[PDB]
Parts: sequence; structure tokens; C-alpha cells
Amino acid sequence: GRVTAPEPLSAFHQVAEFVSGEAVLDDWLKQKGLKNQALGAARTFVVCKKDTKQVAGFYSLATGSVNHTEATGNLRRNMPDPIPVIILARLAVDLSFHGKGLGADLLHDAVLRCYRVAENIGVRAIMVHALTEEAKNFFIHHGFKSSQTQQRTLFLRLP
Amino acid sequence: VTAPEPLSAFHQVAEFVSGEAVLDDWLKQKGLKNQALGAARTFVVCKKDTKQVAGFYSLATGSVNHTEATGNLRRNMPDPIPVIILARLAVDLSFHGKGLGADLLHDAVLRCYRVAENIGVRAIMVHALTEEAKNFFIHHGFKSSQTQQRTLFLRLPQ
Amino acid sequence: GRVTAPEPLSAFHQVAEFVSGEAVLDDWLKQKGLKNQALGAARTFVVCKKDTKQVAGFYSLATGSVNHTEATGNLRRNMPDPIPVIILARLAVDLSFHGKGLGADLLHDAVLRCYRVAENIGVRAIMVHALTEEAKNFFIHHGFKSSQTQQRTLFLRLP
Amino acid sequence: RVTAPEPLSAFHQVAEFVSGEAVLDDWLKQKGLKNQALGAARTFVVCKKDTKQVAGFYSLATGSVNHTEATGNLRRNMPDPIPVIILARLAVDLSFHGKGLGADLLHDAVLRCYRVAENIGVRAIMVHALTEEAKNFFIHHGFKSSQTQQRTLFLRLP
RNA sequence: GCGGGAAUAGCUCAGUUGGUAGAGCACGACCUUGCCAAGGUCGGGGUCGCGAGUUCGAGUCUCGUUUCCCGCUCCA
RNA sequence: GCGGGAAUAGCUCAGUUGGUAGAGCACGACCUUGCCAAGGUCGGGGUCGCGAGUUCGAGUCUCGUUUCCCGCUCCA
RNA sequence: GCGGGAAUAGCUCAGUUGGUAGAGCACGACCUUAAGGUCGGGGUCGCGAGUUCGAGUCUCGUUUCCCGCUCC
RNA sequence: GCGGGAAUAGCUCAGUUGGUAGAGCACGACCUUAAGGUCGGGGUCGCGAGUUCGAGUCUCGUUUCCCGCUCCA
Ligand SMILES: [Ca+2]
Ligand SMILES: [Ca+2]
Ligand SMILES: [Ca+2]
Ligand SMILES: [Ca+2]
Ligand SMILES: [Ca+2]
Ligand SMILES: [Ca+2]
Ligand SMILES: [Ca+2]
Ligand SMILES: [Ca+2]
Ligand SMILES: [Ca+2]
Ligand SMILES: [Ca+2]
Ligand SMILES: [Ca+2]
Ligand SMILES: [Ca+2]
Ligand SMILES: [Ca+2]
Ligand SMILES: [Ca+2]
Ligand SMILES: [Ca+2]
Ligand SMILES: [Ca+2]
Ligand SMILES: [Ca+2]
Ligand SMILES: [Ca+2]
Ligand SMILES: [Ca+2]
Ligand SMILES: [Ca+2]
Ligand SMILES: [Ca+2]
Ligand SMILES: [Ca+2]
Ligand SMILES: [Ca+2]
Ligand SMILES: [Ca+2]
Ligand SMILES: [Ca+2]
Ligand SMILES: [Ca+2]
Ligand SMILES: [Ca+2]
Ligand SMILES: [Ca+2]
Ligand SMILES: [Ca+2]
Ligand SMILES: [Ca+2]
Ligand SMILES: [Ca+2]
Ligand SMILES: [Ca+2]
Ligand SMILES: [Ca+2]
Ligand SMILES: [Ca+2]
Ligand SMILES: [Ca+2]
Ligand SMILES: [Ca+2]
Ligand SMILES: [Ca+2]
Ligand SMILES: [Ca+2]
Ligand SMILES: [Ca+2]
Ligand SMILES: [Ca+2]
Ligand SMILES: [Ca+2]
Repeated sequence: GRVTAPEPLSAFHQVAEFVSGEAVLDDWLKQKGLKNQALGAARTFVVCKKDTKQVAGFYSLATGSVNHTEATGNLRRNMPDPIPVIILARLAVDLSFHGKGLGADLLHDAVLRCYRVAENIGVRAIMVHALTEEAKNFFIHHGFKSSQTQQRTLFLRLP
Repeated sequence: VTAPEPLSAFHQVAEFVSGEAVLDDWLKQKGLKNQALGAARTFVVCKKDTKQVAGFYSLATGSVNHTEATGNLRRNMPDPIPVIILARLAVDLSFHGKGLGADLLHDAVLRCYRVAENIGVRAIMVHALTEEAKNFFIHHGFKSSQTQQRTLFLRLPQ
Repeated sequence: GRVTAPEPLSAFHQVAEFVSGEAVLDDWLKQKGLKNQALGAARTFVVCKKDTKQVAGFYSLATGSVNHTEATGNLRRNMPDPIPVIILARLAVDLSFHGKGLGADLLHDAVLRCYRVAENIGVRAIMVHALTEEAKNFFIHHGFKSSQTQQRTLFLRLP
Repeated sequence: RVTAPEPLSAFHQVAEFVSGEAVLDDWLKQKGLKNQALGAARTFVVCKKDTKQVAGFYSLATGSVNHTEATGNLRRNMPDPIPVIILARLAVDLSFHGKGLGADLLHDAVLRCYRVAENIGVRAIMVHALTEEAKNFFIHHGFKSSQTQQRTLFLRLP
């Protein structure tokens, strides 16, 4: 049983029953996702359970900057300071749907959206802070490369 | 002039002059290189039926801390605040007064609205290079920071 | 099973019952071992089943020389031509005793004997002709190093 | 009169050695000790009664000779090549000629070769005679010249 | 932009010297009793990134070009 | 003997323009629900062979010295 | 491994159809003008067995050395 | 989210014990040297409802904007 294609979070999605195992991700979804969509703090995208409005996973994007000091030499080569980036702020899949490949589908939609964004505005890389080791390996397998200074911070270059 | 289009190796930037040399040399030296590195997106309007650039603006993702941000900008916001930086905006002196600067800024602001549908963006932010530049941006809605007086913001009505 | 320490082949040792899996080696023992010991073509040393004359393993030594062309530059540095060597001509273990580590013990006795001999007469290295590739790996594992020309010819320099 | 044979070392004084054959003497002085270290030869010297001045020496090294240069006596029922010990060097300082020192050196060498042939296959001792005096000397002590190379002689070991 | 390093088999690499193409893993087949695991062998796959040059001879030396990596430079 | 190269963690190795040390394997602990083989993580681990010298500052440059390697030379 | 030869005086060798072991050299001595010659001594025929009236000699076995070929 | 403020003429604002809607700037004509002066025009008091004899004013609901704090490992 798969799920729908990603769609912007709205006031109609039921997020109350969402649990990812990571308290920060779940609490963020339930408390601030929609409010931020209104506030311009982030853009959230959800996939729902087949033919429901119950969210099975989500990712959130926001513009960002990384200082040269906290960036790897590869990233900062011939770049302004700070370096322009897009922050993959949140990426979480309900535990009930782990293994069905929802995280990989979400990350794929996110990367595509970041490409489309980069056509219009300067973006050196996508940046994520992995919350767990499972998360780090997830991102490393899908092309991301950990930092040298902060080893749980990963980047993916776009061009 | 032409309608806005991405910078490419084909645009004539060698004779571009805006009165701020930093902007002109930025165009000529880094516009395209940054286009390649993903440090900025530059858009130019040209002298009709030429590849001669008459004006441009550059966009880049960014963030501003709550301390350098106005309270309207940081209201109920994470830290830092996600923004799009109007990194560069210049018009050749040959085209001053025709209202081209406002057209450039407008195209840029629209592009940021379209972007804000896909990614979190609280405001457009610019570092005004002169007092004229600061006044221009204030005339088009921007509001100076309280801390840094040449940093101005323009909020995006979602 | 358990065997005595190595001793010269003689007319008292039962070599008719030797089987090692290698037909050349077994036929060599049975046909030429004792006569060559008499003729000085080789010196053979055997280990027997403690309290038997049944040969469980043997090695045969004989002087030799190798030309600069088949010698590695390490071997030939500042050396006459040919190079003086001692030839590990034969080394085989009876099938009843494989796995008991007897081949390595024999090789150890042989190397010791060559050291004692090099005390009296110039010897640059021990040289052996590996009969199998497994044998080559055995000798490489115990310190031997293949030549550049023939990889089944291996040397061991003496201290 | 001299000491009993002993291995060459950095302590033996060989600069004053003269045997009449310059090749042998220069070999002693230039290569004896280095070859002792390299495993190219094992050298043994007899000294001048409580000195480190060498009066004579012989050098041994393993070797093999092909059947073509072997006498039929040497190759009878033998592999090819034939394993031998090479008496590479044997020389007496002229100051001790006639005293029978060469025979004593050869005898010590032959004994050492017996003791070696106990441990490793050795068909014969082989020497390359440099002069006719030398060839006849080796022939007098039992050696037998080759059929092909007339300056190469063999001595079989019982 | 300046400097340095890299590019050799599907992957990871070795190749000091200017002198016949390499190893481990992967793949096809075979060997060990008929399958076969471990060990071994055979085979496919390389204009040694590409191109030009010196030499009797180039992975090796020379030059041009492509790409990647690492340090520094830098646009608030 | 002439020439070239090397020595950096228990092992195999990187280390840039002279600006205060790193990787893989190995080791101790943890994850794998626990334990266990594989995999992943965290962590500890160096007079950069030795000595001297230059320098504000040495893994880096100079010299000496110990050891090893590669090419050539060479004693039928 | 196959094949062939040798063993007799200190040395080199002879010893036909089986009948006490021969010649030169060498060695000791002598003759005279170191040489040549003469004189003198030494075997038991590698070993063992057998045939024979009788064996250096023939039969068989064996020891040692040598030569050609074979060969890992 | 907690707290505070704003909305009345084109603009800046007043209209406190609740009574046809007020001043300045600005706008049109005119006086004179385009500033000053004179004259003239413009609302329906953010919206809706309620109390009141009567609501710009009081009560409640609501719309938009603004300020301070809070905040997203
Ligand atoms: Ca659930
Ligand atoms: Ca112009
Ligand atoms: Ca058996
Ligand atoms: Ca002298
Ligand atoms: Ca470069
Ligand atoms: Ca590759
Ligand atoms: Ca390489
Ligand atoms: Ca080569
Ligand atoms: Ca078969
Ligand atoms: Ca192949
Ligand atoms: Ca090809
Ligand atoms: Ca090429
Ligand atoms: Ca390639
Ligand atoms: Ca190619
Ligand atoms: Ca040519
Ligand atoms: Ca080549
Ligand atoms: Ca190049
Ligand atoms: Ca080491
Ligand atoms: Ca190194
Ligand atoms: Ca340092
Ligand atoms: Ca020092
Ligand atoms: Ca450094
Ligand atoms: Ca040095
Ligand atoms: Ca015979
Ligand atoms: Ca006799
Ligand atoms: Ca005789
Ligand atoms: Ca005869
Ligand atoms: Ca006479
Ligand atoms: Ca007589
Ligand atoms: Ca007798
Ligand atoms: Ca008779
Ligand atoms: Ca409020
Ligand atoms: Ca109004
Ligand atoms: Ca107003
Ligand atoms: Ca007011
Ligand atoms: Ca009223
Ligand atoms: Ca006016
Ligand atoms: Ca007035
Ligand atoms: Ca109204
Ligand atoms: Ca009423
Ligand atoms: Ca109210």
C-alpha cells in the first residue's frame, strides 16, 4: 500500500497521529508546520496514506546560508561569505511506513524542488543536519557528503 | 530594453557603467562565474536588439539573525530567519530615469514570490551600497534594520 | 602419527609406502632418493612415525647457482655471476599427516640447516621451484619472494 | 709457521699480501670481506703466528656445473646441472711458498666441503685454475680437468 | 585566480627503472566425487582520459586539451 | 662503488607555500532487541628513525648519522 | 639402470692348446771409461667356492676402480 | 502564543463625563509681492450588531495594519 504524491501542507491534513520516533520532528510538524507555511518560515510537503488526509511523511525546505568557517573547503571554493544554500530542515517518515521507501521518495521530490528553485536563485548546495545515524546513512547513500568540522552536517551540490 | 533573462557568456558586459564601480566590476568579473558556481542567479535586460546589458539583479538564498532583523521580520520566527538576498541591482547610466530600476526590482520580487511557494522565505534582504540606494529601496517598500542601517528588508505577503 | 626429528634417508627407511598426492615427488623419493644420497646429487632428510621407519615427510637439499638474468636486482646487487644458492629441491608430506603442520616444520629445519651451511660456504639465498600455486603461496607465506621472470621460482635471502 | 684457518674479519691485515697472481690478491683486498658479508663467498685465512697479517686464504661458494662441461665420471647418473662447491680462491703469500701451505689450505677446504656435503648434495669440488702451475697443483692433489674447459678441474667427494 | 595532487580492467588500487599488461574483488566457464563451499586455473573486459611528440622502444619522458580532488585567494 | 628513493599510530600509507598530527585496517567500549560473524559509530593511541642547525615558527628547509628499498656497476 | 674394460713384483705390463711366475724400469752392489753392462732380492696372480692328476689361465659368485650411454 | 496600540477629509491628526463632523497641510479661483492671505469644495468616522430619546463617543463581535516579548534540538 503506497501513498499519494507530495503536496503542500494545508489546514486539511490530519497530523495529530503522526509519530516518527524523533520527538523534535513530530512536535515540529504538529505545532508549527502549518503556522510556518503561513509565516514564511518554511514550506512543508506531505505524502498521505492512500486516499486519506493522514500524513505518512513530510519534508520542509527553507533558504539558508553557511559561513565559510563552518563549510568544507570543497563547498567554499571561490564562493562569497556566507555561502547560499537551501536547508532540508525536516525529513521524517511515520514508523508505520518505514521500509516502504517513503523517505527516499520524499528526498527525491525535495531535491527536484530545490533544483527548480536553483534555476531562479543562487544555491550552492542542499544542507541537512542528520538527527540519527540511520539518517546519516540514509543521506550518504543518496549522494550527500558529511562535513569535516561538523560530521553530522551533510551537503549535496546541485549543478 | 529586452525583458529579463539569465546571464550567459553571450552578454556584453565590458562597457557596463552604473556609477558604483563595485557593481560594474562585479558584473564583468563574477556574474557568469557565480552563475556556474551556484553563488547567484543574475538576470539582465539588454539594449533592444543587442546583447549589451542595460541592467541586472542577482538573487541568492540567505539567512539573517534575529539581532540584525527588525521585530516585524523576526515575529514568531526561527533563528536565523530565512531570506532571499537581493545581492546585486544596477542600471547603466545610459538608462537612468526611465524607471528601469523599479522594473528590475519588480521582476526580482515576483521571482521571489514564485520561489516562496516552494521554499521557506520570510523576506527579501538587501545591503544598500549608497544613500541613494537605501532611499530607492525604501521608496519601493523596504524598511531599514534598526542595528545595521544599510541593511533593508521587504516582506513577502505569502 | 606423531613423528621423530629429521634424519638422513638410509637403506632402513620404508619409502615404498610414501604418497603425498604429488606423483613426481613420490616417484622421486622412491626411485632416486637413496641413490642420490650415495651419489651426492642431493641430501634428503625424513621424519618418520615415532617408533617406525615409515616416512611421513622429507626434504632434499643440493647446492646450485642462479644467473643474474633470472635473479632479482635485490639478489644480484654486487654479486658474481652466477649467484651461489642452496636449492630446496624437494619438500613433500605424506597424506596421512597433512594438516598437522609438518610441511612448515620441515621447511624450518631446512632453512636452519642452510643457515648452518652458509656459515662455512658462500650462500646468498635459498631457492625453490614451486610445483603448485598453492605451494608458491606456502613459500610466500614463510618469507620467500618470487623472482621477476619466473613466479614459480622463489628465493629467501639468508641473514 | 702460521695459525689454523679462520674466517676473514675486519681485523685481518691484507694490504701487505702478495701471492704472485695479482687478480687473486686484489680480489682478497677489494672483495673478500664485502663478499663475506653479502653471502657471495665464505673465506678462511691463516695468519703469521699471533698476527692479523694473512699468510694464505681460500674461498668457498656453492655452485652448479652443466653436463657439457662435466667429465663423464662427474655426470654419471646425475641431474643437470650438477651441484658442486666452488673453490673460488686459493693463494699463498710468496713469503711462505715451499713450506707446503697450499696443500694445507686445500686440505682444510676439502674437510669443510666434506662437512658441508653431509648436509647438502655435493657431487664434487670444482676450481678454475689460473695458471699451469696452479692446474698442475690441483692435479697433484687429485683434481681432474674438464674435457671442454681445460682450466676447469673437478674433485669428487666420497 | 594561484599552488599542489590525481586519471591504468565493471570497482579499489600497484606499477621505483624508459624495455613483453597486473593484483584483489565482481562476471562467464572449468577443476576438485556428478552440484558444489574453500583453494586454483582459463576467459571477457585497458588505444594506461584524449591528442600530438622524443626514442630502437613510452603507463613511465615532453607538450597541448578534458575532468576530479586538496590548500589558499574571494562577493559582505 | 656511482646514482635515486624511503623512514609519519600496532600494520599499510597521506600530508600542499615553513604556520603546532590524519585515513584505512588493527585495539577498548557501544549499536545491532542481547549475544555472535559481517557492517556502522564513538574513543584512545606519535621525541614524524636519531642528533644537530636555520627560523618568530620545522613532519616540511640544511648537514650529519642508523636502517631499508630501486637502477646501474661487478668476481667465469 | 643398460653396456663395456681393468686387477699378476714398488711401477708398466707379458704369461697361445691348463703343467714351478716372466720382461723392462725402479731399488742394493760391482766393473771401468751420472750413462752402458753385470749381479742380487721381492708375487702367489683382488676375494671365495667348484671342476681338474694339476688353475694366473676354465665354471660360478663377489670386492674395488675405470669408460660410453641412460637420467631429476 | 502572552501583552499593547491604530483605523475619522487626498495627508498628519483632534473631537473625555454621549448632541448636524473640526484644525492645519493639500486642492480650485482671486488679492498682490510661485510662498503668504481671503473665499470655496470634499467624510459618515474600518464593518456589523446592541444599549440609548440620541452613538464618531458606550458594549459586544469582527476586518486589516502596527509595536514589545515569546519561539523552531
Ligand atoms: Ca503510526
Ligand atoms: Ca553606455
Ligand atoms: Ca600412508
Ligand atoms: Ca709479503
Ligand atoms: Ca589546479
Ligand atoms: Ca577507476
Ligand atoms: Ca595511483
Ligand atoms: Ca616497466
Ligand atoms: Ca568432470
Ligand atoms: Ca585476464
Ligand atoms: Ca578498446
Ligand atoms: Ca595515452
Ligand atoms: Ca577513466
Ligand atoms: Ca578510453
Ligand atoms: Ca623515428
Ligand atoms: Ca611498456
Ligand atoms: Ca598537462
Ligand atoms: Ca612504519
Ligand atoms: Ca610517505
Ligand atoms: Ca607543524
Ligand atoms: Ca629539531
Ligand atoms: Ca603544513
Ligand atoms: Ca641524509
Ligand atoms: Ca656394470
Ligand atoms: Ca702392487
Ligand atoms: Ca700393479
Ligand atoms: Ca693385463
Ligand atoms: Ca741399465
Ligand atoms: Ca731382476
Ligand atoms: Ca693372496
Ligand atoms: Ca700355473
Ligand atoms: Ca493581540
Ligand atoms: Ca479615506
Ligand atoms: Ca488617514
Ligand atoms: Ca488618532
Ligand atoms: Ca454625534
Ligand atoms: Ca503646487
Ligand atoms: Ca495658505
Ligand atoms: Ca459606512
Ligand atoms: Ca427604541
Ligand atoms: Ca471588539
